[PDB]
Amino acid sequence: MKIVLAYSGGLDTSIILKWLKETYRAEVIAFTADIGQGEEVEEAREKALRTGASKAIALDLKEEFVRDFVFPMMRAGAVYEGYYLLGTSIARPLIAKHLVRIAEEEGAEAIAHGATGKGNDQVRFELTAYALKPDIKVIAPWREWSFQGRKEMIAYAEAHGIPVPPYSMDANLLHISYEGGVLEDPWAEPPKGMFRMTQDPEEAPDAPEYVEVEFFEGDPVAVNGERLSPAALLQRLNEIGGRHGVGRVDIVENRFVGMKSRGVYETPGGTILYHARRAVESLTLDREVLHQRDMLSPKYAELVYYGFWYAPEREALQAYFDHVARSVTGVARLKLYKGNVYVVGRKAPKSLYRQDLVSGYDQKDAEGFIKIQALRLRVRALVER
Amino acid sequence: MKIVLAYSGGLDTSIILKWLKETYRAEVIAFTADIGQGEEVEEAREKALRTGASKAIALDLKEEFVRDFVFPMMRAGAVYEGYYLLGTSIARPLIAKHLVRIAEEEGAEAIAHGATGKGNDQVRFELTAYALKPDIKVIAPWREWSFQGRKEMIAYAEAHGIPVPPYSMDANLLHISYEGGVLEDPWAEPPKGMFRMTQDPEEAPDAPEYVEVEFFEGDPVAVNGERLSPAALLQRLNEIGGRHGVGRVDIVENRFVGMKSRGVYETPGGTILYHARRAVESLTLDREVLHQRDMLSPKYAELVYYGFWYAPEREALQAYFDHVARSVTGVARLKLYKGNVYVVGRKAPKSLYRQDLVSFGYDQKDAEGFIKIQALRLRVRALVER
Amino acid sequence: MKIVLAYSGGLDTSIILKWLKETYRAEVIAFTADIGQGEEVEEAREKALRTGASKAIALDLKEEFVRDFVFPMMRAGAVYEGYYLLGTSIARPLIAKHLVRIAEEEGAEAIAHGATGKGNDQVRFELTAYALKPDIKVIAPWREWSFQGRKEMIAYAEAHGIPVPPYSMDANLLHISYEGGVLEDPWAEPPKGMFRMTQDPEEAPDAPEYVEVEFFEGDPVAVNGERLSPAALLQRLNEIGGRHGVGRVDIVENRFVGMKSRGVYETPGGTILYHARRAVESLTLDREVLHQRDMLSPKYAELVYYGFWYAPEREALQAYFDHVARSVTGVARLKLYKGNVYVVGRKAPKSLYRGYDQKDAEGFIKIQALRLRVRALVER
Amino acid sequence: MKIVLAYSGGLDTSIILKWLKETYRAEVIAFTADIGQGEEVEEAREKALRTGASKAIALDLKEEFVRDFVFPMMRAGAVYEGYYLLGTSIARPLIAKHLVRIAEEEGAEAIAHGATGKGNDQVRFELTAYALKPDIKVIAPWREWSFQGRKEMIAYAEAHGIPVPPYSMDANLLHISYEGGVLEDPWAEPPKGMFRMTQDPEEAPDAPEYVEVEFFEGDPVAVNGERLSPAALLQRLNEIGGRHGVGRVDIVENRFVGMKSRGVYETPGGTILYHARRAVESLTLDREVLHQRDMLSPKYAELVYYGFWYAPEREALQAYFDHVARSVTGVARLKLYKGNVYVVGRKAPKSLYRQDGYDQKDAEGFIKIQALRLRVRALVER
Repeated sequence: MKIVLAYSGGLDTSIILKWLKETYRAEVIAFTADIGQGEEVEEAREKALRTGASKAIALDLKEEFVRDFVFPMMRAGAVYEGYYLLGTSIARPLIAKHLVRIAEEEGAEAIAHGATGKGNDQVRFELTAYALKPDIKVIAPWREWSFQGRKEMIAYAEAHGIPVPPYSMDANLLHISYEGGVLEDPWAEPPKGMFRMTQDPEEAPDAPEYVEVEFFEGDPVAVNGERLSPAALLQRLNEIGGRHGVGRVDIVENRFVGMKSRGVYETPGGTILYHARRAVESLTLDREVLHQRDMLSPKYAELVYYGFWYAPEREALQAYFDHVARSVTGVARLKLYKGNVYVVGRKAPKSLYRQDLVSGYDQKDAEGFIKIQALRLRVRALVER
Repeated sequence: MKIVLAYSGGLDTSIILKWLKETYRAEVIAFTADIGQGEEVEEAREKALRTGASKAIALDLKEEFVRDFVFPMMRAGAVYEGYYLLGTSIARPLIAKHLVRIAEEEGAEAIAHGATGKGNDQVRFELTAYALKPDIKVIAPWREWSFQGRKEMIAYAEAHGIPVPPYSMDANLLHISYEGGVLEDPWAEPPKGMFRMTQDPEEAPDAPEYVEVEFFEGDPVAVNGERLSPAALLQRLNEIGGRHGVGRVDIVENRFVGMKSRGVYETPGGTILYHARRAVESLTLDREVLHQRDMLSPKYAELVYYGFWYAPEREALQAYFDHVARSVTGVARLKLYKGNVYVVGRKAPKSLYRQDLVSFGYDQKDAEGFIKIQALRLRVRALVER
Repeated sequence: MKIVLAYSGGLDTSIILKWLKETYRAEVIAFTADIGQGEEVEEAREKALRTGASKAIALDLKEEFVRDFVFPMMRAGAVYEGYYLLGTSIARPLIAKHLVRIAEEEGAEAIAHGATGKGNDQVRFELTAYALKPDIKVIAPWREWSFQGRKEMIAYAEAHGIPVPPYSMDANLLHISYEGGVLEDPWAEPPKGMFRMTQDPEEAPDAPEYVEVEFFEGDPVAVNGERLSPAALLQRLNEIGGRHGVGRVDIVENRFVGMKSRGVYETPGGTILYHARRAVESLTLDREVLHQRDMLSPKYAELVYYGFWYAPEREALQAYFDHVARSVTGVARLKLYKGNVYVVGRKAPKSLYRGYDQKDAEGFIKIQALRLRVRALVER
Repeated sequence: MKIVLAYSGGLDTSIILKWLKETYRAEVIAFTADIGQGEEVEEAREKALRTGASKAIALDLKEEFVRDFVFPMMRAGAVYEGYYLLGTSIARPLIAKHLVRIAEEEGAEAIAHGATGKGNDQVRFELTAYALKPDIKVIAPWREWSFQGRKEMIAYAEAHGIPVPPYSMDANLLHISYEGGVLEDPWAEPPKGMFRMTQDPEEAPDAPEYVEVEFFEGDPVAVNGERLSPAALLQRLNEIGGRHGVGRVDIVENRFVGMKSRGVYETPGGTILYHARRAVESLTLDREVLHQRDMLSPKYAELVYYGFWYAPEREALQAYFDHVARSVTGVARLKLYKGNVYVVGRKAPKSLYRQDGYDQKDAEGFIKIQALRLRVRALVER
């Protein structure tokens, strides 16, 4: 039996690697992916080989992540419950896709992940695993084992000789999320110095910095004139935005599994891309199209949050969002200043804006429009007798 | 005949007042409402008599504005095209309402407004008027007169003796709108020194400031522990959020009548109220209710933006939103800092949040069955594709 | 330990009653409700006592069903996947509601139902059970016992003294449902003679029959001029509609739990009410209100179908639907003929049926066409 | 000056042809199109020349009408206010499209139509015209002329040598609508023998007829095993369903311009296609996809109804509907009997149906999770 584990190199997935061997007595192929966590994956790959893995793969997936996941999602204008930019949600699908491809190639019947039983990640990993390979077996150590608390786990580690050391966190090119620990009290403010991706607004530059993002077809292709690849472009905007402390969100979200959770997120580049995109859409999209797209954004957002990336519903909606996003061509000019992003200007080759209509229709026309529109309201008032 | 005019004391409405006399030879009843423009509505009232009005009425409508218009709209989480909080939109209905009411009391055949022929305000003024009094006659001078240019208008104003003088403005307790002039070029940043309700970020305090807002039933009822009337509460939050430069929006919006239009708005209090409400909703509203409400907000928003406030569709959605808002009870804690509004805390007497369910009534193995059932249709799909 | 059980008197719920006593060494309180199944609920009640029930309750819930579940759902104009009028779905919340109530009165810690492990009813039963009483324990024998098959269940029944007698069914005042057996092949037409609540359209009367339905506030209050209580009114329209073979549906539906299921439904009375309601709305509802309402109905139908009746989302939408329904006041006139229902007339006290001139229309057109022209010009 | 006129050969469009020449001092290019009205279009074309057109054009647009308008719309499951299958609405964009095409080729600066100045049809003609040629000049005689009565119009027609002749109708391959006259009383049942496209159910065959419709990719491609082109297939189903009196609707609909109007429609072929399509989707479409689609259908329906066919919104939705419809491959079996259509069977190569992935225990976990938020709500309400 072979098991492909999403190995991160940390304490838990390390414990998990030992646990899969003793419990299933199978070969555990460890898989670590670089998606922008700011970590040397080869260090995790080597530690994997030492922790017992029979094989350990480490792939650079920054470009695929941004190109095939972050961007398609951004074109939809996806935002979960008002502020969540789905940093962790779009990542999981990519990883599960690789676990299944690897198992397929290694002749492994199962894949494993270290997501707990109380979160969305288990569902995200699994829903995409079963969607891509229906007969794949999935092992979720957190839902199967007996450890009743941290203490027991440290001991099991030492017992197996495994390296050992507030809140937990997830990071990638799109963001860093912080949850648990002192964060569980929704009336409690995130502790000083918790953030890592963005600088503290209070320590941000005293002079605003302007940035321009060009969109060609629904996707950002250049920053301040320099053409950048998807992963390269997101990286650049993280640097520029992070320096100004942009993209901080503090929310109590609704998990798919039934309960509420207090989360804190920092998405510098993503927050700039969010506003830059809408700025360009303000000139390139027709009113009615925009109004319809916006009413569907929320649904697409929960589809991603819940883990339905490789679900026919999302791919259906994606056909709609992509059709609309195709017209988003132009440039956005934003002003970054102490934790904030301000749209200050935008332009587009095929802008629908013309200061002459506000500088083919005249006064009288507006009158008839009003009459026709008011008819049903007048008949109503009259009938209300 | 009698004509009730929405008179503001400004140059254009003064010109209109004279025009209504000269053209219709009508007795003109001027109406000025203080909805928080920061003007001395009484001065406007006296000016109207000075300009020819046969009667001048000045009312303080701050409270009615925030309690019967602003609040109901906020409950719905209304946001036009992602950023506009509808400061100008919700005010129009209120004014048309009183114009129509004053016209009936005064036995006046018609009412008149000063909205141009290229905007949405005319639609907003008239849809409300026709909805409340189907038999009402409406006169829109901007659409009826022959003037062409500010040159001609000023001449005509100079002629009749009406006192004479970069962008156009509109203000009330909720916000201040800026558009036209140097603002017409979408690629041009707004000019330094334009904002009047909000301090500029670069000049905001160096220390962050915390503020708390209590919601009892969908409506904000207090700030930092002090109970305040709707109008006084918005006022208080404009001051607090204003000194920090909170609530500035710069967008190109889609009009109902014209094409696109570049607008700049400052809504200090409203912006604080928008994030506070959602913070209290994050504890008091059910997941599926919240997701559904958010999918209807955009529609409610365009209804308000287009002028359909006293229209059956908006009253129907209002029933849905009022039903959901009744649960929003609690307190939000925000950190204001240099143009930004950060939610740092929230609490509610009937909070649906349970740390016990997240920390390390919930059985981990239940999730596996949940997952397998959810995954079924997806596995069948793959299998059929083979 | 006590357990309240949804008892129908059938073979399975009878076997279940025995199973519960033995498996949980519990005192079983049987509950049978008359919601229009066309059975003598008192015989099920007596049979439960014979089978071992420590108590048996039988209630006539036909009025509560129609007025508190069927009617509110109809105000929403709810239709699941284009055709299903939700007969089974709106009934379960009511049963589970009473199971929990009776359990509270009897000091029982658990309730039980006979829904299978792969169906949707188990969800409907339990979703409302947990929503009304979060501390309740639910026992679903189909998911907990070992029975390897029919033959085995039958032998179990015989051994216990339960009397042992081609498709599953479910009936109530709203409809009768059929599935399984020959019906499991979506390419096979339902067998001749399967239908019970409605006459075969090929055997329907040679002359069409007219019917009038009055609505006062979203709810039908009379038929052909005679005021009738909610249950009485549904009964009457089932008679009139049934005799003509009206209300037959044959669909392949998407289940909440399983995959796809093939079902046949007959809802004579509710089908008439469906078209009668929309006929009245056509004169009383505002165009924009109607369009928004119809865009929300599907979501509501889905909530009902899944079993989210006592869920906050359905209740939120209900406030909207009810608000709209308040204006539905008037009379719909229909013509029934061999399986079909035809709206033939409608009138209302506050009808919006029968301002501007031709020049007004041109301006309307110009303003509406503006963004289109700009787009065309911009495509240069 | 040249004016392309949507000419039908009737009294009013003939009168309009004369009115246009004199009022605008221009020549008129008459355009008549056959979209299934059952009239000989070539005769209207010759009458146009006789009436004064400098050029009369007559085209057979049946296939384009069904292939590019009817079909695209049906894939969206479009139904206006519960029953209207939009027979009049999807036909206008097609006609206006050709008026603007002929205008560009003939060097005409303007086009004209005979829609009334108080109805919805005018909006349909003009919205697509302006959307396709923003600079086109549109002349609507009914909104512009000074005729004050029917009588005066007859005298004008007689004066100009134009031959002169309880409800008004409109027909094409999809349906035939009826309105006005005795039909204006919403409480009055339509007059006997009014229907033309469908036999009265009382006179329909005593024997039910089974029909099988094959869908390949969201569009019907065969009836009872016989492959048929789009127009040929709609014609076939009109004959079959019509013989049984299928597809009659009687509704008071909400207008885009004006209030409400009582209309009666007969759409035999389209009604069969409607159920046949859903029958195949019941086996080919994913649950969540189907639910989403149905929630967008109403919106699409009003776009088509109001006349926003060549509008970006409609085309954006069409991208969604076409994506979904592509999976609709299979065959639907329907039973037709005295005015009704009954789905009695459906099959598909990629059916997602297996009379047959989880066990009982799975079902319980599912319930638990789904019920959590509800239980929490109850505990909180204490």
